Amino acid sequence: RIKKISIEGNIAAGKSTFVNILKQLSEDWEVVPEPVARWSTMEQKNGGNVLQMMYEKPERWSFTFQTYACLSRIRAQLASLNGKLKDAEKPVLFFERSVYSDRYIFASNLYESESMNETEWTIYQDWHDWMNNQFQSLELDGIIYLQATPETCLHRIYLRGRNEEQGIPLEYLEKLHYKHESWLLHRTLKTNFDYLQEVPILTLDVNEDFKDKYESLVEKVKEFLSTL
Amino acid sequence: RIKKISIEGNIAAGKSTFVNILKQLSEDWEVVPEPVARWSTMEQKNGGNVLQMMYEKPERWSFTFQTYACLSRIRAQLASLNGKLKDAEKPVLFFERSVYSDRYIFASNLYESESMNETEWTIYQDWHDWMNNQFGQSLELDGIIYLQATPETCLHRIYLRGRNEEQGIPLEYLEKLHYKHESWLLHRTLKTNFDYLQEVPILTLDVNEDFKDKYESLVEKVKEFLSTL
Ligand SMILES: CCCc1sc(-c2cccc(OCCNS(C)(=O)=O)c2)nc1CSc1nc(N)cc(N)n1
Ligand SMILES: CCCc1sc(-c2cccc(OCCNS(C)(=O)=O)c2)nc1CSc1nc(N)cc(N)n1
Ligand SMILES: O=c1ccn([C@@H]2O[C@H](COP(=O)(O)OP(=O)(O)O)[C@@H](O)[C@H]2O)c(=O)[nH]1
Ligand SMILES: O=c1ccn([C@@H]2O[C@H](COP(=O)(O)OP(=O)(O)O)[C@@H](O)[C@H]2O)c(=O)[nH]1
Repeated sequence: RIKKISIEGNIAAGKSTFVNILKQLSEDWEVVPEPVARWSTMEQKNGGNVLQMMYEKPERWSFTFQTYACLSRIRAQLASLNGKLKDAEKPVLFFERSVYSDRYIFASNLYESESMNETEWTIYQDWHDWMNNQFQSLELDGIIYLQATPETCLHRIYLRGRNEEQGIPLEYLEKLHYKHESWLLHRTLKTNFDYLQEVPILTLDVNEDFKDKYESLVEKVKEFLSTL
Repeated sequence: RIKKISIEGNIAAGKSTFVNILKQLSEDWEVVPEPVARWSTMEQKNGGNVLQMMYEKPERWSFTFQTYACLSRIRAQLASLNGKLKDAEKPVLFFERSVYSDRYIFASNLYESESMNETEWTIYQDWHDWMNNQFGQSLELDGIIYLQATPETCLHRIYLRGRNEEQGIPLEYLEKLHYKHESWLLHRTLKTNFDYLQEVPILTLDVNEDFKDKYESLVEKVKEFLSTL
């Protein structure tokens, strides 16, 4: 009876910020943060290690990293359905990214950049396809695309304060942005989960700094939710 | 309601020879051969490849092969439990190994001979717990039948099994695989991430003496074992 809405958007688009803003604005409203952002305790010590290796050597470590990331996401999102919103009136949980951006943006990207050979890729896909066919549970009631140019998205990357991330190209973001535009806006991308061809989507221009001014976003957020 | 029985032992000790004989005695018994055995569908290509990839460079492919081998088992065992044995009156499902074979025999040996690194093995264990408890609950065993054999018999049998890419698969390896079965199934040193297993019955068969035409004492022991359940 909880509505599930994934917030999607290229690295540094403004998600962790928007999802936090939104948390403060209702008791029916809860977030699930991104675990690799938690990495970015048994899981922390492990994601901690693989993400570092992800950087140090990506073609050895990408499979291992995509599989754990997804496992941790699924684990974290299930923990949220229990821990919250048992009582509330119109409960909403805002997932920070989804199992679907795990496969069709990041892992895909890694494959296309040759960080996963075909066996790793078809093994991951099998792994992903089977696992999530077991579960309607985490299935998304809707999506909010938080759209931000790599121009915007590089301009935003600098500020955050993280030793591990400071080096990331722009061309990279143009693959993800492209991967993001094709799935969420241009709406072409094929997926093996059919309902992703018909889940309600909302695209919000997150270009302007929305930290000191966000009401307009939230209205469309609220107006979007009153339709699902 | 269906009984689930795991058949455990060393590479080419005869778990397929036994399992292949038990399925044919009774309408009510069926068999779930392990994933890996078949690897010597897209899971077939996936499996042959990851298998040869791992031979060359265990240190590179142990985590991958290992995670793939055990998802494929959880899947196969679940399908039989919810598919096969439709109206048997006394229903027994014999597994060719189990998801403890995978982890506490094969994953442990590979981690402990440095084909998996610390992070690889700790992720594996984390995934393994969770793959079983979301998806693998109704695979809980009612017993284990352990084909116990000395480490030497097996190499001979790999020459008999003909398998060329294990043509001279090392002796020393079989000997390693051999000491973890004892601890697990003979003494109970190897306590595990799994509560019910401590109090789970185990039938042990010394199968050094060849038996492919003389399996009736061994088959008598199983029927006795099944009744205490
Ligand atoms: C931004 C912190 C997490 C990292 S580190 C990283 C990375 C590290 C080293 C190399 C790399 O790119 C792989 C090679 N492609 S390339 C630059 O065209 O040669 C990516 N990608 C990522 C994003 S992949 C990802 N997958 C998920 N499933 C979830 C999630 N948040 N991120
Ligand atoms: C079909 C052959 C599968 C292979 S290949 C392989 C292998 C190949 C090359 C080197 C290698 O070295 C391991 C070294 N450990 S040692 C010599 O005992 O100290 C192992 N181990 C294995 C067994 S891994 C495994 N995991 C399972 N879960 C199930 C199963 N039947 N087998
Ligand atoms: O409109 C914005 C959005 C984000 N940030 C800052 O940029 C850094 C990273 O952005 P964010 O975490 O929003 O990106 P995400 O990874 O969440 O998309 C953080 O220190 C934010 O405070 C900002 O200054 N203005
Ligand atoms: O009592 C036996 C047990 C095994 N084998 C031979 O040992 C080889 C390997 O046995 P299997 O494939 O059953 O071993 P698993 O790995 O499944 O234990 C086969 O060629 C069998 O013919 C045999 O001749 N008599």
